[PDB]
Amino acid sequence: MIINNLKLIREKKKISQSELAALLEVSRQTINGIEKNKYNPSLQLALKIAYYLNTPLEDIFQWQPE
Amino acid sequence: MIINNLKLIREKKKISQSELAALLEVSRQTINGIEKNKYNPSLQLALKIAYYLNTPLEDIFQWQPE
Repeated sequence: MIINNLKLIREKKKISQSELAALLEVSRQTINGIEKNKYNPSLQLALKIAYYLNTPLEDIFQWQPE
Repeated sequence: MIINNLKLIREKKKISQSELAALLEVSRQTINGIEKNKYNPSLQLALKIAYYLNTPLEDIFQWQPE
């Protein structure tokens, strides 16, 4: 069970999809797709979101293998 | 760039490839490839590795968005 709180974390800060995408050097659709947890986030993608928002990966994404 | 400390964390505990393979639901070749970071750290796997080794994934894998 992977629980994504990408958008929740985004709300904890307040940076919009257009500006965040530009910061991550990605397309706006890329970050917006991640918000819907259905775009397949690879670590590099997750890392940059984590990095620019400065938020622990564990906070952003939650992994419950149980 | 990615710096892999998977070996270091495994030394922090003492879990080897056969056990991790069973825990991560993967083949031993998969985890062996991850140890050499040659297989490329799959994000889905990285999350479970973090959990099974019980260590923050940033400690396990070191990531630079450059």
